[PDB]
Amino acid sequence: LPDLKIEKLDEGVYVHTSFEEVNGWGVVPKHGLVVLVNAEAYLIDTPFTAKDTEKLVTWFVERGYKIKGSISSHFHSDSTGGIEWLNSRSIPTYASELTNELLKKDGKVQATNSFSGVNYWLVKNKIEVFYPGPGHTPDNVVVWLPERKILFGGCFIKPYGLGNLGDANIEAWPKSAKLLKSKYGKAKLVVPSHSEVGDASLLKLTLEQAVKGLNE
Ligand SMILES: O=C(O)/C(=N\C(=O)[C@@H](CS)CCc1ccccc1)c1ccc(Cn2cnnn2)s1
Ligand SMILES: [Zn+2]
Ligand SMILES: [Zn+2]
Repeated sequence: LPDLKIEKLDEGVYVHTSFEEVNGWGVVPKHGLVVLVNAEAYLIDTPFTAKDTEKLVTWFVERGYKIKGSISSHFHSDSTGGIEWLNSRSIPTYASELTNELLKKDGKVQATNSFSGVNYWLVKNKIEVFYPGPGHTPDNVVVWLPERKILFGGCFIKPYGLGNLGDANIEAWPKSAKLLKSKYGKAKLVVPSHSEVGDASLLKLTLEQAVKGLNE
């Protein structure tokens, strides 16, 4: 329904939000971020379509920022929908080796650059990628911004419900959420993909929801 919106969240950090009607769920927002590092912009999750990705990129370009790259938190289209367009514009794209393999298995275009491991610095000491383990999907990773203490949790952060479990790993999620909460209790802001920004308590709520889902 509403168009893509881009609003400031904190210094050098913007939240981009698109909306989608999802069968069985109603209107659902999709939040991603744009992080600025000295005159350059990094996309944390791409929008869902090539046209929303062009819009997002153009909004920062028109303000003098060069798009240095994008990182997708997991393989579903709401995080990677923009990789094809970014690659066509020769803008560096990034995703974990697991994410690219899922994209490949899925007949989707892959990120141009990959990484693996528990932690990976997209930008040394400024934009870190952390893999807590399987949860919402097998490959989901989060993005941490040290200065502002902002954690982009993506589709892993599910404080009020787990959402679509089609590619989830219900067995592993609680372990994954425990590790994530231990790691980022220091977060001032946690930005979920599908719900409002919150504080570190969202890590606890996600652990609870995951625990709850393993039972039933
Ligand atoms: O599981 C999910 O993360 C998500 N579903 C999807 O399949 C999503 C990819 S992860 C595709 C739909 C989509 C695409 C663009 C923008 C918003 C939603 C959600 C469905 C409904 C949600 C709301 N909420 C979560 N737990 N209870 N309800 S989140
Ligand atoms: Zn997903
Ligand atoms: Zn999602």
